[PDB]
Amino acid sequence: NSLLTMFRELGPLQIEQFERGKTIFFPGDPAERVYLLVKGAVKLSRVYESGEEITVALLRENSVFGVLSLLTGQRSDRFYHAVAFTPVQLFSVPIEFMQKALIERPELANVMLQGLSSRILQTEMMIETLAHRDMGSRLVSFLLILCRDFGIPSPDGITIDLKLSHQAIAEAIGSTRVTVTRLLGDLRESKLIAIHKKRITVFNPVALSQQFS
Amino acid sequence: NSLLTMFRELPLQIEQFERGKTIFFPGDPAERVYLLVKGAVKLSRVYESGEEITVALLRENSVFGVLSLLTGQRSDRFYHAVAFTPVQLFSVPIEFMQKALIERPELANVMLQGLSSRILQTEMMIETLAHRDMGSRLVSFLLILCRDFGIPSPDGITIDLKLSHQAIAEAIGSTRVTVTRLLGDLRESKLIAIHKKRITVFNPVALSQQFS
Ligand SMILES: O=C(O)CCC(=O)C(=O)O
Ligand SMILES: O=C(O)CCC(=O)C(=O)O
Ligand SMILES: [Hg+2]
Ligand SMILES: [Hg+2]
Repeated sequence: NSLLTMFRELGPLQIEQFERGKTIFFPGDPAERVYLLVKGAVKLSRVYESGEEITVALLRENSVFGVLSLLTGQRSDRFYHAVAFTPVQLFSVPIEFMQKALIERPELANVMLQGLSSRILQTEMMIETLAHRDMGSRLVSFLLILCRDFGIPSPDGITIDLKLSHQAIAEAIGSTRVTVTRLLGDLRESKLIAIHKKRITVFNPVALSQQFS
Repeated sequence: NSLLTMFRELPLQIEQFERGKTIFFPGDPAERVYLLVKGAVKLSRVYESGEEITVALLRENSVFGVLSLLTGQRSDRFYHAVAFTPVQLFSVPIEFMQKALIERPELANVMLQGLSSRILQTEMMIETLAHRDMGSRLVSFLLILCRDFGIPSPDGITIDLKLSHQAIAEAIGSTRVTVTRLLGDLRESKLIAIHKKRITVFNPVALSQQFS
C-alpha cells in the first residue's frame, strides 16, 4: 500500500530476489533486520531435531516480517525458518536503521503499526482454521484464506497463485500428507475445486465458505 | 514493562472488568486500543450456533484491539473480547494514539515491540494447535500458560487461572469430553494436579522435554 513507499527509502534501497526454495533466514541467525515482502510468498516455519518442519505462517504480498528484530536486534537469535515459498522479492533494512527512520519520519511509524496489526489479525485467522476439529474444514478454511491472500480471477473461479504440494498443505494444517491427498480428492470428486500443475482453483468461494461456515 | 508508563499518559483511569464481563462484542466499532494491565482477556470467535472458539488468551501487558489501528470506527469488531479473570486495563480511543505517537515517538517503538511480541505469541499458539495428537496439543498449551500465567508454588508451577475443561476445549480445538480424559491421564500419571480449577504442573522443564 504505502509500506512499499516507506521501505523504498532508507539509503535508494535495492530489491532482493530469492529463488523458490532459497531460505531468507535460518534458526540461529541473529535477528538483526526487518523485512517487507514485495512479491511472492514467504513461509515461516519451525524446524525439529527430526528435520521435519511445521508451518507457522504463509506471508503474503506486502507483509512486514522478521519482527523479532524489533524486540531484540542482535541480542537474540532467530528460531523460525523463513523460506521463499515462491520466487520472492523483498526489502530488508537493518533494525537500527528502522529506529533512526521512525524517529525522523514518524508517518512511517503509523504505517508500520498498521503492518504489524494486520499480521496479528492474519495469524489469528490461522489459529481459527487450525481450531477446526475435522480436517475437511481445516482444509477448506485454509484454502479460503489462500483464495483471498493469493487468489487470481480465472474463468472457472478463483485460482490460488501458489504451487502447493500435498506435503506443504499437510505442514500448514497440522495433518499427514496422506490425509491431505484424500481430502483434496474428495473436494475434487465433489466438483468443488480443481488442481492443475499444482495450482488449486476453487470454483465458488462464497458458496464453499457458507457451505461450511 | 514501559507500555504501562506510555499508556498511563493520555491522567488515564484504569478500568475494572469483572470475570465474565465482555470488553467488546462482535459489531462494536473498532474505536479504541487496549493495554491489559492485570488479568487475562480472552479473544474469541462466535458462531451462529452460539459456540465460541478461542483465538487468544491475552496475558498481562498485552496490547490489543489492534484492528483499530487499521480501521478505527470505519470497520467493526469481529472477535469477542472477554475478561477471563478479573481484569484491569487502559483503553485509549485510536485518534488519541495517532496524535500521541506523532508527538511522543519513543512510544512508537514501544508500541511496535508490543505488537511484535503479540505476533510471536500467536505463532506459538499455531504451533501448539499444529500438534496432531491432543495429548501434546494439551501439554503444549499448558506449557504456554505455565509461562504466561505461572506462579511458583511448593509442588512446582501453578497456572494462575480458573481453567474449566470447556475453556480448554475451546482453546485447543477439542471436545470437552476429550479434555476431561486427557487431564485425567495427566493426573493419574502424576504430571499435574488441579485444585479448585487451577492446574499445577510439577516439572515443566521435564514435561517440555518429555514431549518436545
Ligand atoms: O512472524 C514473523 O515476522 C517471523 C518471526 C520473526 O519475526 C523472527 O523470527 O524474527
Ligand atoms: O488481536 C487483537 O488485539 C484483538 C483482535 C482485534 O483487535 C479486533 O477484533 O478488533
Ligand atoms: Hg477469496
Ligand atoms: Hg513455565
